[PDB]
Amino acid sequence: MVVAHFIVGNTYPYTVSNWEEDIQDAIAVGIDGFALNMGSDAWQVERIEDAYDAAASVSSDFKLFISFDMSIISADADFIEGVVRRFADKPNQLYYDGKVFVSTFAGETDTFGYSDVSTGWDSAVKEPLASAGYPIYFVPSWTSLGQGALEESVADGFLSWNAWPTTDADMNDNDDIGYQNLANSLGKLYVAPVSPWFYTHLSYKNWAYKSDWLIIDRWNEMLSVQPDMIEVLTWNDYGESHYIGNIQGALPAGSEGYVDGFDHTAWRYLMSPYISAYKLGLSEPYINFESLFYWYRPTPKSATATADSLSYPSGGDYMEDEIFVLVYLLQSAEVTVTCGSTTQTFSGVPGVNQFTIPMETNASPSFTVARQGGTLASGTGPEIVDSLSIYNFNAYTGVLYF
Repeated sequence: MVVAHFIVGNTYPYTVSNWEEDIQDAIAVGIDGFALNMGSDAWQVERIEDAYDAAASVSSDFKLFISFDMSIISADADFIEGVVRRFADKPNQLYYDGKVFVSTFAGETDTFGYSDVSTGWDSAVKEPLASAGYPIYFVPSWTSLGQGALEESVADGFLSWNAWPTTDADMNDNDDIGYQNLANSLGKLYVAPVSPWFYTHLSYKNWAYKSDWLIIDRWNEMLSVQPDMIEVLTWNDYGESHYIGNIQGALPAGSEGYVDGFDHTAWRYLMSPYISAYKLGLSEPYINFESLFYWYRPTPKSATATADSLSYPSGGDYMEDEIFVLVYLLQSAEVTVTCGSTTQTFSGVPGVNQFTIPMETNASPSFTVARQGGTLASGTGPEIVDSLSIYNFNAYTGVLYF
């Protein structure tokens, strides 16, 4: 199964029709469900009610479950138990092994007054739910514990949050292999995270992670690791720039400058052959359609923001001043990428193709695919500029189907 992490905190304006659009968009690329990551605001429970009704209207197969964001919610066992029971009987609730699937972000230091985290989660949350007839399959994201997370007796599985390179290096999957190995020997579930990007630029968090080809490197790792389950980070965390859904709902204060106009449609559509291959157990993506995808940052990484109340983001120098072009082909084709005076024509071959050209500012990149001299696809991305009012290491993306 492949689900996407969903920020319920961004849904204050949502109606059911907003939920239906997200769920349709997720299904269209092969995503099976949403982890509904919720905070403490009472209106979030009402929006989650709408999420389950929307799921029922769209597809009986689409799965939903609660992720308690314990970085926001206090260790309130009554609240947690009550939310699990409120949605456990909905038709689209995800079950595993006959038990209610329940996840978290964090919570590894919450003991609910008990001597340790497993005694606390078990005595305050797990056993009360079991006694009421709702035993849960508890899959917290407790990455600060490392391999200790899977060793916690209260955990039935473990969702890692280690989705990004934290240095100048490419991503690697050593941790995923270790976690899946330990899940295998302990009889537990490992959920691996998959994220296309990272940029956050707010008064309380401000950094980038080396992204660039990350979405392809990570999906290649997933096809090799073959984790039990995958959670995509994220459908809609606008504040950290790894959203792959359509921008709707509410943007976190301070993020609008680097989110508005930065459509990430390409990042969800490009995942479909990798999701298919993951489900089929294949070592390479299952390519049965053709498409060009592109993405790039809006400025050179060295640009000095002209009116930013925040400082330059740590990690901004890690990325490359390049335009990224991904082409899925069933037959050979000629791919031309132009940005101002910078141009290159590439020989695309069947399968996955990865091309780059250097950024050039004050120009709008153009992309063409041709075959037997005839144009199959042509499009233009947003203009790259020398600087913006704020530091912006989010990416524009685009799709050209053909």
